[PDB]
Amino acid sequence: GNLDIAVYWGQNFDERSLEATCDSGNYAYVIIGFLNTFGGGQTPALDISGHSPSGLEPQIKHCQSKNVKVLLSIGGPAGPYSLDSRSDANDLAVYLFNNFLLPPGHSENNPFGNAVLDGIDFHIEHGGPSQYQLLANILSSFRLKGTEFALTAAPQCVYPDPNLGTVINSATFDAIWVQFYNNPQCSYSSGNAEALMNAWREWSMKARTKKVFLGFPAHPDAAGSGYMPPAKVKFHVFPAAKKSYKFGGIMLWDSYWDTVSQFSNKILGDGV
Repeated sequence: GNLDIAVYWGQNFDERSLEATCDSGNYAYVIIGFLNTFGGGQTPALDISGHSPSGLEPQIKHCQSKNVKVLLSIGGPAGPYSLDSRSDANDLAVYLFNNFLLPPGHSENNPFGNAVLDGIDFHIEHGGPSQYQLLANILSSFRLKGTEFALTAAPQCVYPDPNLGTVINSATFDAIWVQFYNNPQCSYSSGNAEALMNAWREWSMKARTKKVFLGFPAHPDAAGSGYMPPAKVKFHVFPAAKKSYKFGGIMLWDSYWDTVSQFSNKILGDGV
């Protein structure tokens, strides 16, 4: 009926703006990616495909005024990020908290100005579990201190996830969006959704989170494999998945490609 869609934004310089993405009306969550440099003596850096970080301040406020939640994603598909020591975890938890999850005051100084984000998304694609449990414990502590925000995760579709499975088992994530793409063991391929349905059954039964979202590519070009057309998604997936207490909705990789394909418009029946 009413379907929640989460979308990644920030992956191309020429993409539809953050504010226009929120104005579409298609999305419950917009995830800005990525804080992709941290750890191992590096200072943190954003790679958001050349968008001005300060120029996002008023766009995030606008999104929030339309009841879209805006999250920052850490890690990403690529980047020199690692979290091997306990000191890295602490340092990163503190940086994220001051600079993104709390209002200013002052000397910080916030990459997105005075915006305060609605949560942090763990999109950890390499480095094993490392100290990511400790990072989640600390952030989760801050959540219990009155500063309210979401913690989400984007594991790959093989259960348990090699990077995050350990952290997911702690039940700390409010939601997770499993990437049902780029891996033929657990995503749609060759007119065959059996591998997908099986992975989905496993994730919806075992993952310790209240909401599980299905992550699909928005266009055949958006991923190496796993593209599944909207009509097939509605027909094949929805009836079974809506039978799960944990069914959260779908996640789309990504806003740039969804602008081209109109995948979310087809899934929703032309929603504005």
